[PDB]
Amino acid sequence: GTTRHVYDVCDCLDTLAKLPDDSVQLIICDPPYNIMPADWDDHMDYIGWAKRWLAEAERVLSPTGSIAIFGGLQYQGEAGSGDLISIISHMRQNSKMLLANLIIWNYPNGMSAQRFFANRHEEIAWFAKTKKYFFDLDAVREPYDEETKAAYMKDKRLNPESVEKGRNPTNVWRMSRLNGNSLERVGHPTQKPAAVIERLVRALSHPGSTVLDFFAGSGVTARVAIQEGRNSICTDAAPVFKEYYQKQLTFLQRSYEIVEGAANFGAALQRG
Ligand SMILES: [Cl-]
Ligand SMILES: [Cl-]
Repeated sequence: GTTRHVYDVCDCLDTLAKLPDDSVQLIICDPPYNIMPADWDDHMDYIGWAKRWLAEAERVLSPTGSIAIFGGLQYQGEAGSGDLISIISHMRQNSKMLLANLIIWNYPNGMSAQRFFANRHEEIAWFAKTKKYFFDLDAVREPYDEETKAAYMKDKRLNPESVEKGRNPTNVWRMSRLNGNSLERVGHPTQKPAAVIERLVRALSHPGSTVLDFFAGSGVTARVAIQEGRNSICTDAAPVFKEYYQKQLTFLQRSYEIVEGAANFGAALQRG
């Protein structure tokens, strides 16, 4: 089949307001963790600002849909800022969504530290709209080296089926952060590695379904959606997004259609 991808520079709420209820299958959410100076006109803290798109994110997700929210757990208390805990706490008090998993993204390198343990992790809260959420475990199982599985097939106590399928990747993923010399680089400083996004897309969304990202940043979600046979809608408030997004396409240089303009969101919503 052929997938559709719509993109545009927009404010998250403005994007969400144009999407119908239960219209998207998966949402990739890597939000800012501090509000803007202007936001201080209508809010007194981070969650006050974030609860708006959080509620909307839930509305646009279908019954089988899910949202993956990246965030840290070491927020220090500055006004107007917060972290993944601030979001989870809020969700526990005001949302009916289920916390399916708290995934730990454990990366190999980082800065050193003398007065504490060097930070080597970031979290991913996977919230499912309902208990009927979609989940393709097989699509993300990790294979066993030709020998290790040969030994498991000898062990009659183990289920042959499970052996060939592969292992559950667990809720701790050891994946390398995107390095400065990596070809994936589009210029976005906090660009997430395609590997993490891929795993989320393959396990939490089905082929041909729609993936949404209103904090698209580098547009990695669109690149991964295209590669995995999913439709997508990516918007970012920064005008530089267009440039990144195009750069993101030059890498792709198995048929898809790219469509610019919020007025065309519908193209990526059609189930096909
Ligand atoms: Cl790393
Ligand atoms: Cl990104």
